[PDB]
Amino acid sequence: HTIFSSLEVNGVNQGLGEGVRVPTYNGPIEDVTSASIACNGSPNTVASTSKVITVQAGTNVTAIWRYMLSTTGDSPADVMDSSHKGPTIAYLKKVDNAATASGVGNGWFKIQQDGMDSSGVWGTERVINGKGRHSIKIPECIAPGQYLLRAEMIALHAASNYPGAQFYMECAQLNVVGGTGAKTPSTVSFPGAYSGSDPGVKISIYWPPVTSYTVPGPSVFTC
Ligand SMILES: *[C@@H]1O[C@H](CO)[C@@H](O[C@@H]2O[C@H](CO)[C@@H](O)[C@H](O)[C@H]2NC(C)=O)[C@H](O)[C@H]1NC(C)=O
Ligand SMILES: [Cu+2]
Repeated sequence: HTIFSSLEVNGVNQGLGEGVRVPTYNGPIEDVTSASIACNGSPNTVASTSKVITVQAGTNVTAIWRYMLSTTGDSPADVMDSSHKGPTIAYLKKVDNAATASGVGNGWFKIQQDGMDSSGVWGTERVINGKGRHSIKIPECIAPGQYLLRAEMIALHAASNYPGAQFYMECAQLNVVGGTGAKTPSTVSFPGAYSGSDPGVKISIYWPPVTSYTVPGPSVFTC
């Protein structure tokens, strides 16, 4: 249980729920076929926000994950339970109006992922033990304009069968300036990109112990 509840841009936190569509509750989505897998949703309640955050293409933004909306610390238990091992992932989607677009449907492309490294340490553990900071590079080569940023953590501790995997995601509202437009990504849909049979979704992480992990979704877009 965790919530991406604020974004840091050019080293400044943009505010709780400011430009990030936050749910009231910190529980996961489990149904990968639900429209809620795009930017969270039912049976949670997601707030709207009128703020659209300007970012420079080619810089990093940092998603800040916290246990609850009202959490004030940054220790491990203030981010997410240590049982919740899995990847961190981030996607962008070009939209005409980031304050109103729903996120559901086609247009997503993956820009960041951190699965399990050669030492057996998961992406979520780096966020839990790194003060909740999930750093994401906005590619320099995309078209300028309005985008949704979908940041995600997947917890796989209870994922031996499907349903089981726990998807935690929120969408931030961006205005990307300075992109060169040199490269057009191939895109996927949410729902659609993840399936309940994917090897990174239906997985027993302890028994037998996994040595490699395949992050779900498409390959990372690079310039
Ligand atoms: C910007 O975000 C990217 C991810 O989108 C970060 O790149 C990773 O950095 C770690 C080191 O901390 C490496 O182990 C990974 O190989 C990097 N991934 C990629 C795709 O390069 C990058 O560190 C971030 N930059 C800043 C300044 O925070
Ligand atoms: Cu949880």
